[PDB]
Amino acid sequence: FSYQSIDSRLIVDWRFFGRTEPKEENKLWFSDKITDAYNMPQPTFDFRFPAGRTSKEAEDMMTDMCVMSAKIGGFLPGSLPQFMEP
Amino acid sequence: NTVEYQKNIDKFVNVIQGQLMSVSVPVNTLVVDTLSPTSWQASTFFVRNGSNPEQDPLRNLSGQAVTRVVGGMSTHWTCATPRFDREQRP
Amino acid sequence: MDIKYDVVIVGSGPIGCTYARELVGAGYKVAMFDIGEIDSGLKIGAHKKNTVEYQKNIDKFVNVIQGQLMSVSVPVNTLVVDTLSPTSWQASTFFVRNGSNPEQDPLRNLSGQAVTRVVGGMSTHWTCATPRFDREQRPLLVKDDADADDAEWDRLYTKAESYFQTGTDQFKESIRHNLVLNKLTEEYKGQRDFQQIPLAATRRSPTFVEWSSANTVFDLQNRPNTDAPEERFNLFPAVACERVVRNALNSEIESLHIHDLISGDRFEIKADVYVLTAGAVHNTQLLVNSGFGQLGRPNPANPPELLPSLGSYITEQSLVFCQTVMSTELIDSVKSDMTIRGTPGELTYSVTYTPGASTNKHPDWWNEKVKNHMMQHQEDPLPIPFEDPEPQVTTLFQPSHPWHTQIHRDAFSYQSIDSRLIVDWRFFGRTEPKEENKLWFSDKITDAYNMPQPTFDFRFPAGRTSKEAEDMMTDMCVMSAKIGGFLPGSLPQFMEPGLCLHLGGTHRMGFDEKEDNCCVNTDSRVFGFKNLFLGGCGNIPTAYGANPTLTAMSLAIKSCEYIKQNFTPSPF
Amino acid sequence: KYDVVIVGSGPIGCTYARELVGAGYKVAMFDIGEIDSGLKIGAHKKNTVEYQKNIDKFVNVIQGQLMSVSVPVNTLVVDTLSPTSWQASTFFVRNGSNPEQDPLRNLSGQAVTRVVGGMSTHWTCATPRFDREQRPLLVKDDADADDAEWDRLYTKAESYFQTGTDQFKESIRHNLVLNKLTEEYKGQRDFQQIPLAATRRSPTFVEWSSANTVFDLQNRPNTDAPEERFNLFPAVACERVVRNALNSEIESLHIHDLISGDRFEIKADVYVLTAGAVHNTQLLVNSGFGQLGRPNPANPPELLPSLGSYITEQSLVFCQTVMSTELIDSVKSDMTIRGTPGELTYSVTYTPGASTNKHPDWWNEKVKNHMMQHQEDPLPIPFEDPEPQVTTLFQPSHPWHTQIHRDAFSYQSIDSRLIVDWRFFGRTEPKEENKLWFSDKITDAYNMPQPTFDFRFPAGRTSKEAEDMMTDMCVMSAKIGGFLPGSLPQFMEPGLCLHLGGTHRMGFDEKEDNCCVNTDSRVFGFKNLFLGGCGNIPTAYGANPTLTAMSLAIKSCEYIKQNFTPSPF
Ligand SMILES: *Cc1cc2c(cc1C)Nc1c([nH]c(=O)[nH]c1=O)N2C[C@H](O)[C@H](O)[C@H](O)COP(=O)(O)OP(=O)(O)OC[C@H]1O[C@@H](n2cnc3c(N)ncnc32)[C@H](O)[C@@H]1O
Ligand SMILES: *Cc1cc2c(cc1C)Nc1c([nH]c(=O)[nH]c1=O)N2C[C@H](O)[C@H](O)[C@H](O)COP(=O)(O)OP(=O)(O)OC[C@H]1O[C@@H](n2cnc3c(N)ncnc32)[C@H](O)[C@@H]1O
Ligand SMILES: *Cc1cc2c(cc1C)Nc1c([nH]c(=O)[nH]c1=O)N2C[C@H](O)[C@H](O)[C@H](O)COP(=O)(O)OP(=O)(O)OC[C@H]1O[C@@H](n2cnc3c(N)ncnc32)[C@H](O)[C@@H]1O
Ligand SMILES: OC[C@H]1O[C@@H](O)[C@H](F)[C@@H](O)[C@H]1O
Ligand SMILES: OC[C@H]1O[C@@H](O)[C@H](F)[C@@H](O)[C@H]1O
Ligand SMILES: OC[C@H]1O[C@@H](O)[C@H](F)[C@@H](O)[C@H]1O
Repeated sequence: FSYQSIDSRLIVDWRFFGRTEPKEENKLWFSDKITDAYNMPQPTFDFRFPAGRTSKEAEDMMTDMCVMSAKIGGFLPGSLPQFMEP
Repeated sequence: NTVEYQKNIDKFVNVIQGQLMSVSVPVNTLVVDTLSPTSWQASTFFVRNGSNPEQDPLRNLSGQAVTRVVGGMSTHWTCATPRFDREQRP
Repeated sequence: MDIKYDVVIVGSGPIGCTYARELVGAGYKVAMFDIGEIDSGLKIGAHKKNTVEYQKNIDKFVNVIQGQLMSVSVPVNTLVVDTLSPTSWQASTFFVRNGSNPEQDPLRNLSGQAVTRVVGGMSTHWTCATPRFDREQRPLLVKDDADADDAEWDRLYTKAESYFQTGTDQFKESIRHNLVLNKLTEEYKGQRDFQQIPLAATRRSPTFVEWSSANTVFDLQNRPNTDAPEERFNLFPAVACERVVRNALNSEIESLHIHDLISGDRFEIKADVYVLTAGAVHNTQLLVNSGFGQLGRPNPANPPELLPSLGSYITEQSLVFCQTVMSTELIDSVKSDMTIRGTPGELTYSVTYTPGASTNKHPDWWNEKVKNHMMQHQEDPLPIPFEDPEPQVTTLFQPSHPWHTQIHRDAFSYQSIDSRLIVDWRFFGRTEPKEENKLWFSDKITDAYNMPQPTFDFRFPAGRTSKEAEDMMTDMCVMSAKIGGFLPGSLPQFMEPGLCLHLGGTHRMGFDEKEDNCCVNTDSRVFGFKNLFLGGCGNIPTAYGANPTLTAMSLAIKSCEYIKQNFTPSPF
Repeated sequence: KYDVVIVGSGPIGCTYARELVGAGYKVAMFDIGEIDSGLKIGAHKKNTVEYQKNIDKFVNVIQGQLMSVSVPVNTLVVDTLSPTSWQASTFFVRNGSNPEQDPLRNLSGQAVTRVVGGMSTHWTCATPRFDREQRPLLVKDDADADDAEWDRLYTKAESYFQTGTDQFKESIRHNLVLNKLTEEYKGQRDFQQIPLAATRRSPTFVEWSSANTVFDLQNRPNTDAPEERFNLFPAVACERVVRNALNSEIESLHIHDLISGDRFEIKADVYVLTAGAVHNTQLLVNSGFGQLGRPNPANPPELLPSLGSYITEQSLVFCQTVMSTELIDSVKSDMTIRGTPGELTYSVTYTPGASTNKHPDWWNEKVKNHMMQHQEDPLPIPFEDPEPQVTTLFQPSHPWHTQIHRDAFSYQSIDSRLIVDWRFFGRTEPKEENKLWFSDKITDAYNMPQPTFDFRFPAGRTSKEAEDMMTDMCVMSAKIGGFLPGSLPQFMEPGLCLHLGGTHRMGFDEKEDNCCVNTDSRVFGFKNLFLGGCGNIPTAYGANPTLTAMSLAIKSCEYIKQNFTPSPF
């Protein structure tokens, strides 16, 4: 699950995954009016990563991937360090 | 687990993408102002193309998707199966 | 800086310079103000393309243009950026950011519209195309006498062409230009006629063209000077003109309020005559900021009392665009008269032609250029010389094809294929004036110069404008195919509304303020006011497809005749 | 006939003119480009009201006057042409490309500016001093005397450029970034304002310095300088300096007037080349110094064998960040806020002069007023707050220069107040195999030998440090906020930093130091030929080199004043 000129033998993927504090306000709810392709109540999210520890860890995580990955090689242009879509 | 995918692993990304159906897509507000003057042109950002008008685009999990096939997501997953240490585990 | 002048001009674009040329020449004590600054070099207001370096590197001038096109009205951005780090500050709403205009409906905008604040205005970067309008595109200057109307326009356009040094033969020695011109002529035989774009430009050498500008019109030097010892002219750059002060009677302007942007001070300036030539957008802003028309979101419940048509009936052209890659048949035809022996790079390789042979398809000069290129550059696979000037071709607007056309190479692009093969196609539509198409100004939001923020409420009219626009696209597709296929990455497309920068009708001309729904008369005098004149493309009230500047200059010359006949120059 | 001819009207040529016109010499200067900054000749193009109100547009002006040095033949495959279009059979030389250039050993980002004032008409104006580790020796074996020499020259160079470190002190964004970084490094690194060649005129306008600041480029004699002699000749391509048979003296400058097309042979007592690191080397090689053509070690050059060798260009890493929620909240830490913005009950207050406030009154007054007058806006930073201009200078333990700032040369939906640029610049070891050379067959747009690079960042310390530098940017930036999507941490194209050095390098001894000019910037063997610019710098440096170049130029002018007499007026 990628997200062609450099030889593939040289390429390494780095994925670092954070932990998220459970918070009552982070919700999955379902429309009483809008329906999905199967005529079921449409799923809706109301989500943000919690401030405090989740957010501080997430950024520390990014830094750590940057620090660690450098021991193996530089970044591949077009695959630079990034948060992926939530 | 086909001979062909394992000789052409760069193409399996497409199998995954073909079976990840987005959970909640907000109403699209991209401005397309280079339509020809004869084409039908929207006056508002109305609910189009399966979008969910209930969804705040700024409070979403836009990447969340589901897989409807026998075997579910295990028909395409990366197969990583670590244990949780006490700190992560109920 | 004095307090009192005979004439004050707002803006140093080519239309402002038309007034300066005519009135400074007739002995008036003239002051001119520009909100922008002198940057073009020692020739004040000159074309920025007129350097040796830009003409050896023409691909880089696009950046000069882009650096001085400031968008008119940018809507509030609603792009979703959901990959910020969790620690970054993250918006809860699409709030007003980065200079955007919350009054602007993104779906009823002229997003491509932009302005240029520098001495010489847009003429410091323009493409210099200056066609005449035919009767179908042009406002009447004489009623009920078509021949007299045609005679008056011909007199005015002749003088405007002289001012701009308009010509139609600067590109006559280009191989590319003639290859494309001749092919189109042949393809439409007895249906349409093709010619060189009329261009405000003077060739200086086979590789350098002196493109015209405001500075060609009037050189913008302060006078008196050694070469004009009885003339009086002062240019004042970095001066924001903010208001013309009306009397209570709305019969006369009493002063011009200016903001010196270097010192920060504000001053009143007095003149006998006031000329506003700040562009289509900024003339209208200045007038609205001064009590003309209506400030704020339009309200038919409360029509304005002064100049009710100001900012209404605005027109902007539809523009279609593509690039092509010259056909193999055309490239082969360039070298049709050559005899070729051997293979390039070999000691006996030979490319020859017979000068004067009655069976040649090309003149001797053409064949000499080809033969020399092919012999001096045997590594190169094209018969076209490296220095060959670009094509500059048009078929002008006609009733059976009611759009202007440019078949050319524009510095304002929108690298692997050889440049000699590439031709630009731009076709420009005419837009019906409609009361509902408006330029208005916020009563709350202000621009970078703390002036009421311009807002558009615009769509291309249904009916004829829209049908023509699409027919126009089809025509560019049909025509361009005679020359070559489309260039990948420059496929046929409508460009962003307003990118063509041909906005008209924002302070439009007519015979009668009420019956013609207009703001100025045929002398460009604002109805009701004795000493206030507007110049520029905002004056044009018709649906036009051709480039408007020459038309606007022609109306300015007519305005100057009224001024010279009704106001007396002070004694020196 | 002139006392002194200078080639190039950049800031380094202007340093020679300032020193030498002032000392009474009859000076001519030539530039291949034209006057195009307005009536202040060679001034910064950013010093218009309109650019400083629309700063996002100035990147275009920069791009418009960066002409690539060496572009390799294009091999992109376009296979979706119509069947009727002329379609190439090979990847032939198209569109100004250089066939001599290996695309994989280039400095593709390298570019030159042909305008009067040169690159100083658009530059960023960062003028740091080099510390001893980055800096060439002017005195050997006496560090104190070396330090005193440099301190003197750099002080004079700062005066010419009007360098200051205070122009941004009233920016909230600047202070927010600086204070956080100094807190986080617990004394291990010092943060300060980038030294900038600029004078603030108002809270919303800075007069950026340029060549014009150094020397106004007006012909003399004039009313202001009735006893001085200076003539500027723009649109004049300088092509060769003519050597006597002894290779001890230059006898003439051959020029090409681009407007008339004519060629002339100009005589001077003293010849100064200040045409840039690329174009100084081009002119010298077109004159019989060094070696013309592809390097050929079997036929070593007779004159200046080190010319075009030991070239250095810096590694550059870049990203942008979006300010952290914690920092933005800290802006308003002294405020008492009640109610909801937009409603009648809403209020923002602070106590003036309270000793427990984190910020001074100016800051709190700005933030209070912004918050009460613009209740539709969700940020506590005023609209017109100036940009950050922060650096921690190169040190043995972090051997790179840093800029934490807002550059006009970027590389929309997020509020600009939140955005900060990061540029970290590495030092590059001089190696004899890193070369700028000139084709013996291919010519450029001025009919001069086409420049060609043969460059790779040296393995060993340069490469280790480049990667350590990238990590350091990633670690430091994270203290301020996360990366801005679309401006992720990356290496920029080689040479886009435009810090090229060592192409005509300085040393004490031509042979032992593998160099071309002495510490007076005089070409070895030649009595009356001097070079100025970043080409003279022989060391591995990471800071912006112009100030150091200017300092060497002042020293060169001193030599000239000690050794040549001006003609009587
Ligand atoms: C897509 C994917 C998934 C994962 C990885 C990579 C990518 C690209 N890699 C990965 C994963 N997990 C790991 O632990 N290690 C990794 O390396 N991925 C996630 C993993 O694949 C899932 O966590 C796991 O399948 C979940 O198993 P499940 O709880 O059994 O759920 P599924 O989604 O697999 O199957 C659900 C199932 O039910 C069906 N369905 C849905 N709605 C209905 C209704 N109303 N009626 C009847 N049936 C229903 C679906 O069709 C489906 O098959
Ligand atoms: C940018 C451009 C423009 C055109 C072409 C190409 C492109 C990329 N090509 C072209 C054009 N027109 C043609 O007929 N043929 C073509 O090939 N272009 C448009 C042309 O350039 C304009 O139509 C013409 O300049 C308009 O002349 P103008 O009426 O004199 O207006 P300008 O915008 O040139 O100058 C206005 C002037 O006033 C100043 N200003 C604005 N506001 C104020 C205030 N409040 N105070 C004082 N001064 C003000 C501006 O700074 C400016 O210089
Ligand atoms: C473009 C750029 C440059 C700099 C920064 C940012 C950007 C986008 N920022 C910057 C720089 N330097 C710093 O120390 N701090 C910063 O924050 N930039 C580099 C700086 O701008 C240059 O180092 C400096 O100008 C070099 O000065 P110079 O040695 O005087 O050289 P120039 O390139 O400025 O001027 C040379 C001059 O000579 C002309 N020329 C070239 N060839 C000829 C020939 N054959 N005959 C005649 N004249 C010639 C050029 O036209 C030019 O004007
Ligand atoms: O997009 C602005 C346009 O203005 C028109 O005047 C020119 F003719 C076009 O070629 C183009 O430059
Ligand atoms: O005046 C308000 C406060 O400002 C802060 O910035 C100072 F550090 C305090 O000492 C105090 O002066
Ligand atoms: O890429 C050119 C660079 O020049 C450097 O000197 C500046 F410091 C950078 O900000 C950048 O503009």
